Amino acid sequence: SHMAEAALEAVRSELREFPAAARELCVPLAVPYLDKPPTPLHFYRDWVCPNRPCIIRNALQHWPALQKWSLPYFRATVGSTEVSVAVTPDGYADAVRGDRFMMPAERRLPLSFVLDVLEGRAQHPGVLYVQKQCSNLPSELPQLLPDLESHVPWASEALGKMPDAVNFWLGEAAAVTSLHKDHYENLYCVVSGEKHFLFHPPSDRPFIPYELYTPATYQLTEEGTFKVVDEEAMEKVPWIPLDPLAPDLARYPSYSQAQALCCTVRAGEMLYLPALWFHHVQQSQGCIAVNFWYDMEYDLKYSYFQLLDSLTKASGLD
Amino acid sequence: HMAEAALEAVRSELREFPAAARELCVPLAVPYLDKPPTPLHFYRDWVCPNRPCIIRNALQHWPALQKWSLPYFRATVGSTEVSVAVTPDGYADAVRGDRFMMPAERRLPLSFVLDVLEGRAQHPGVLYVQKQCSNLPSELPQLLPDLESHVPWASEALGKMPDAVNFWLGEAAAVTSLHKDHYENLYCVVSGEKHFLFHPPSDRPFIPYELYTPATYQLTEEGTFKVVDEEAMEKVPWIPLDPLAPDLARYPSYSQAQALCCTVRAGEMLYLPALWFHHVQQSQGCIAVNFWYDMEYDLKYSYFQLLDSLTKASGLD
Ligand SMILES: O=C(O)CCC(=O)C(=O)O
Ligand SMILES: O=C(O)CCC(=O)C(=O)O
Ligand SMILES: [Mn+2]
Ligand SMILES: [Mn+2]
Repeated sequence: SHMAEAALEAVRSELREFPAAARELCVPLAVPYLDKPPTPLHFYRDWVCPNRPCIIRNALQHWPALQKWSLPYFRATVGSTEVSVAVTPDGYADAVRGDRFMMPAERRLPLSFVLDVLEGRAQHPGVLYVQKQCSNLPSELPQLLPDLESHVPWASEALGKMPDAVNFWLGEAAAVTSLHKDHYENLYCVVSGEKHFLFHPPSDRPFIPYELYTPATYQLTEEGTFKVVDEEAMEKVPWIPLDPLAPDLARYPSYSQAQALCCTVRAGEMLYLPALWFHHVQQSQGCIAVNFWYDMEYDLKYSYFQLLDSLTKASGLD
Repeated sequence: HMAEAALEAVRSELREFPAAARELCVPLAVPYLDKPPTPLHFYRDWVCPNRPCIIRNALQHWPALQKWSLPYFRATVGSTEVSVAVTPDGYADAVRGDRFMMPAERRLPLSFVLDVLEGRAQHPGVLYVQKQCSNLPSELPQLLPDLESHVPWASEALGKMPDAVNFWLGEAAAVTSLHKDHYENLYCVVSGEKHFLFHPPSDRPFIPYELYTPATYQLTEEGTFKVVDEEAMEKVPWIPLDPLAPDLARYPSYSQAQALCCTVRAGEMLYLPALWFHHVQQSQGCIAVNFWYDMEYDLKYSYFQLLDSLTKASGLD
């Protein structure tokens, strides 16, 4: 029917207009800074409920980590501790490589070897990143807990809950985190160096491509090479093929209608990365960071994003 | 071919969304709070999730709660002239036949309104003090010292003072038809009771809307009502359906919506969240006050706009 076709083009048109309408109301042109930690209520009303990012300054002054932490300090304090290390040939763990979703090779290594690689004292095949997540800071590096807080009190009070995980990040500058989103409210604390975040708001979903990929894992051979081993037990994983830094607009032309939001988080600063926001992460050499993950609330904003996601696919936009 | 399959997929998702959203975000019964919440709790537990609740013991400081009554009004502000909505049948701002009917507005001394409520005097049609536009401070200023000009914990939570404070005093036949407001509403019943039927905003795909030419009631000298079309008025979208007696032959999809009902009693305060569809019935001479805070125009608002546009665009409305 011709009337049916007109209704579908009106739907597709509304979906395509939504990211611009939403960003005009809800999304800042630049990530704003706070000069000091907000009150819990201010945090909930100004940032959490509206689901929008900010960087908080002067929130890590109680952390001994801010003065002490460095690669030599780590060597002295936890250098012999065994940690899960992610390894990839090119620095892209959990990323689309060709026709597969590639997961990294996980290797258990003393932290001193990571420090050696980062300081150029040693050579290793590929790119190293201590990225395990899964609350790896209390689990693998408990000796470091005295150097920081077990949670961000004003944020825990605001969200009415405690952190579900506290993660330690340490990697080469070549280790890049490709575009993805999380089901968590994220307080990302850069202790040393700098992180470069590229964001897309949830409302850009109509212009963010997703594809289904066979999952596979890198395997490091004794000869210093990387094998691709398929994960037969996993179902195909949906992932964003697109590289926000050099997007393949010939394949995904509609991505040009998305709009990226960029910011840099420096030592001493805390990024609030709101739940469901797409993000892509780069780092300076041996950047040290800690992030607190608080579980998001499964509320109206979550239901709406599920609708937006489903409609993006049902309508043919993705 | 492909277009018809993509459209029914889209339509199916829109039809499935009200159940998914309510099963996750909408209570089966309006919850009660034993006492006023803290601002943070109010915002986190009710405002941000866009969830209604009834607060008990929130007006016990109000002198109005011990003093207000029709006889107290008679003695205190009886001679005061107030704006009164008059309709033949008690449905102001409602779809009647093929028109959106606006009430006849009359300036009457409160005494007379009180006589009508008490059966002392008769009057054609149905009266309702329902001007809104912050009519309490505007028309009954003498009553202000009997209550707070705002709800402090709610103003702190929302970071702003109320945009309006309204006084409500009507007959039992004066019914408010289904509609939604872009305000956070703290609705306070001082005397009598109010019966609220709700639909959450996510029921929009199943709530019918139509465009109506607007008209107004004129009370004749003969004691009857005429309809005067508002020729210089753009048409007004409104919900043709009575949620309590829905016309399921005309709007069958409305059976897929799910209403949520509650009663608010003297001394109780209802938080009616922004964009929630509500229909209101009252007891004869019910006395109520409500505080309107403009809503925040954030992601939740943008999502509802998209849901609203897609409902029309897909042909579900
Ligand atoms: O720091 C990174 O490389 C990625 C961080 C991230 O994605 C997260 O904290 O959710
Ligand atoms: O009390 C009534 O009759 C209607 C109340 C209402 O619609 C409101 O307070 O927004
Ligand atoms: Mn992440
Ligand atoms: Mn209303």
